[PDB]
Amino acid sequence: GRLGSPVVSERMYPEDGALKSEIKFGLRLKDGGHYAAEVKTTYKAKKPVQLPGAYIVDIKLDIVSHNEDYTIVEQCERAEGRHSTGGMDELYAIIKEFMRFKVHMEGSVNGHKFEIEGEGEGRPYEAFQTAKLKVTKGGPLPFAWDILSPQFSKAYIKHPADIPDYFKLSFPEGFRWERVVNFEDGGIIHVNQDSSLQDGVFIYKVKLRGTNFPPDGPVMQKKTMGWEA
Repeated sequence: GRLGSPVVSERMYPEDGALKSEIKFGLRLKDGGHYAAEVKTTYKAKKPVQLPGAYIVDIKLDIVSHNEDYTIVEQCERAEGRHSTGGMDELYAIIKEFMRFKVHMEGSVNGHKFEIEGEGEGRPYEAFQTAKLKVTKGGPLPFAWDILSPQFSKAYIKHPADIPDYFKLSFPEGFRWERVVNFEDGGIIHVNQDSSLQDGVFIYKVKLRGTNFPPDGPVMQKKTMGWEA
C-alpha cells in the first residue's frame, strides 16, 4: 500500500518569528502494527516575511516507483494548506506555475553513511510535485526508505488566498529548517535543510543524522509500509 497513501496533517503555528510545525503520526508495520513518531520542525525565512496564523497542511505522499534495492526511488506529493475547524467536521512571482528542484542529502543512520542526489518538479500553486532520488553512496540503504520520504519541499503547498504562504514569500533567498523525529522505540532523526532559488531552480541541501534505532527494530529491519495519521 505505497500508492494512494492516507492524508497526514502538518499543524503549522507561528512562534518566536518562525513557522513551526508538529506531526503526531507513525509508520504502518508489515505485521499490521503501528510505529508511533512525533515530528517537530522549525522553518525560518532568510529575510523578514509575513507569518500566517496557525493552520493545517494536508499531505499525501506516495512512493510511485523504485528499483529492486531502493537506490532509485520516485516519490509524489500533494500538499494543501487550510484553516483549523477547531474540532468541527471539515468540508472542501519568481515562483512560476512550473518549477524544478535539485536536492543533495548527506546522511548517517546508526552510523551508516549515505548520499542521495535527486531532481524534482511540479506545480507550486496546484499542490503537486514529483522527485526521482538516487543513492550515490552507502546504497543499498540498510534501513526503511520511509524514514527519508518526508525529508525530500515546502514551496509546493497550495495556500488559500487568505493564508500568507511563508515558503513562497521567502524566495528568492529562501528558508532553512530544523527537524527532530522522535520514534516510540528511541529512534531519533535530526535534519537541517537549506532551501534556495538559483537560476529559476529550487536548491535543497539536507544534512540528516539518525541514531539509537534498535538493530532489530522496524526501521533497521525494513518492516515499515508508509506513514498513517
